[PDB]
Amino acid sequence: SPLCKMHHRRCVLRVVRKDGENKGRQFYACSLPRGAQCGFFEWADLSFPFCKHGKRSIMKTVLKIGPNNGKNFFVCPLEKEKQCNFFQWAENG
Repeated sequence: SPLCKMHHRRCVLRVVRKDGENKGRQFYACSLPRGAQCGFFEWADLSFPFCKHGKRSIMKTVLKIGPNNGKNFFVCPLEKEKQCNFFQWAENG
């Protein structure tokens, strides 16, 4: 995932609710305590590599109980029958 340039640390993930070309995009922001923060924001789309179709991957979450429950992963945005054999785990720490 991307990191802000000031703290080199992932802090929180937000979604753009404003309309515009970036409507619905995911981005990281700082959630450090008062006194420390940065006005840097990072597009979370940068964390998704290309998939085998030459299209951006998207984030989904594991809902199945197990040691990987709650972990996020990257998969293809096409439907199950048109997905590529491309899967990547996202950082859980």
